[PDB]
Order: sequence, then C-alpha cells, then structure tokens
Amino acid sequence: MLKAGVHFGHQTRYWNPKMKPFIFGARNKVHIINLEKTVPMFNEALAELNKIASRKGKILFVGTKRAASEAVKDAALSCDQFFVNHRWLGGMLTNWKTVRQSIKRLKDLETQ
RNA sequence: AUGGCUGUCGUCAGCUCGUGUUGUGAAAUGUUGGGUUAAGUCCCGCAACGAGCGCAACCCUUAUCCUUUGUUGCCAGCGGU
Ligand SMILES: [Mg+2]
Ligand SMILES: [Mg+2]
Ligand SMILES: [Mg+2]
Ligand SMILES: [Mg+2]
Ligand SMILES: [Mg+2]
Ligand SMILES: [Mg+2]
Ligand SMILES: [Mg+2]
Repeated sequence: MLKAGVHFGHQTRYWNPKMKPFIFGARNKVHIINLEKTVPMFNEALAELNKIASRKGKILFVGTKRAASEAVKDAALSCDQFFVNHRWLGGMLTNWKTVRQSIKRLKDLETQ
C-alpha cells in the first residue's frame, strides 16, 4: 500500500514514452507515478539488496545531484557501504586502474 | 648515402602519450567552455582520469645589508713628518 505517499512525477512535456506503464497521470498537466505499481518493485529491489548484503558486497550509493548530497553522505554511509556524492568522474569503474592511483595519492596526503 | 656539429620558424607556447569512452572507419575527447596570465600560467566547469616534453623554478651576474679575513688593498680617530 501507500507506505510512502510522496511521489509525483515531472511535467507532461518531458516524459519519456517508455515510462508509460508506470504513469498514472492526471492533475495540472503533471504526471503522477502509479504507487500501486512501485511498491511491489521497491519491495523486490530491497529483497535483492538484502541478499547482496548477506553475500557481504559493496553497493556504492550514487547521489551526485544537489538534492541528496548530504542525504547520501549521512548515516546512509553508517553501515557497510560507500558513496559518490559529487561529480561522477568519467570512467571511475571502467578504468579503475587509473583512478586507483588518485585514491593512493589521497591516502598518502591524509597520513601526510 | 651518412655521424657529429650548426642556422631557421622561435624563447613562439605549444607537442604528445597510457587507460577509459564515442565513431564501421580515417579519427575524436582529454588539449574544448567561463575567467585570468608573459605562459597548455592558474581556478571553476566538464566522459574524462592521469602522465611526459615544453612554460615557471633550480644556474651566473647586477642592485641593499650582516659575519669573516685584512695584503700587494684602505686611512675615520691619534705622532711628527
Ligand atoms: Mg570502438
Ligand atoms: Mg594542440
Ligand atoms: Mg585533439
Ligand atoms: Mg580557456
Ligand atoms: Mg604546464
Ligand atoms: Mg579541461
Ligand atoms: Mg697626520
């Protein structure tokens, strides 16, 4: 059910057509999500993340946009995870070898 | 045919690479954009992240002062010359 009750989408003239099945749509020419559809999907996502947690992996929050920057760099980092809060450097994962060097430099300066 | 050495554009600020990404491909990005500088100088932004040769600095000389030493260099204070 509406365990949330705070999700209403963007204007209608900016909608991606392949989001049709998830759109309820109505007032003020602004799309509104179908919460009755999100809840099963959100629950399944949480279940899958929990299984990943059981395997003890990394989940790497990504919240670069200037609306949840602190919301990502908060107790969201409390338990076993990592996060990207500001600009996502291009290739942070595709070439981890080169970014690895910057991390080593950062660690050296922290101890320095 | 060449080594070595030299002039020149020009002491101009440019020239490149690894990995990543884009393109079927030649290639592109980075190196572009907003400011700024003598400078690809620096900051911010950014599918780029780093690095190298260049710029700058390290070199010599000149402009001020201090310590040291005082002859063949010097003469402010003392003696008569
Ligand atoms: Mg390709
Ligand atoms: Mg160039
Ligand atoms: Mg280019
Ligand atoms: Mg510029
Ligand atoms: Mg430079
Ligand atoms: Mg740039
Ligand atoms: Mg006399």
